[PDB]
Amino acid sequence: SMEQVAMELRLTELTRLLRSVLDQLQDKDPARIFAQPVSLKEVPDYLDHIKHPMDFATMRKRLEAQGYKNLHEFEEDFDLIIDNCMKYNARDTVFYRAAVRLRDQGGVVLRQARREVDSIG
Repeated sequence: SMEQVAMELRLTELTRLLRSVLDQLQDKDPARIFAQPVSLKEVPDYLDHIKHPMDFATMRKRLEAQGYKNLHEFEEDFDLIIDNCMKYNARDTVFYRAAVRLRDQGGVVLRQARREVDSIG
């Protein structure tokens, strides 16, 4: 149909917007602490602690498969990165502190992306 195609143009545009948003969030992690999944070779017990692991490479795979239907789903994944980190790592660690900074600096980006998604539809 002509409709399914119009839909597909929107999703493709959402994917385009979310790609830019993801790039902006990941620039707030210059140490690349959240770039890749936590290694299960190097942290073998990780899944006993964290039931739903997330990282920026994994979000990118989903993004490029146009696997995010709305901003809410995207945000859910970004919040997993931060929240997983703040549970697994203690307050006095470079990892916890990196998550706090990512959360705080990401808020600004996410606030404007919400306005843009509502605005552009």
